[PDB]
Amino acid sequence: SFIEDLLFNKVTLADAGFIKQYGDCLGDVAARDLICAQKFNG
Repeated sequence: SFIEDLLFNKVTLADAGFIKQYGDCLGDVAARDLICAQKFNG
């Protein structure tokens, strides 16, 4: 899908497997809410 690349380009040096634990999905850090906005790409 289109969205998968934009997701990758955010976590490029931050890593999505770290963000899964370190982002509780408050949504103040709107940038890092991409694991819950696109529901972890699935």
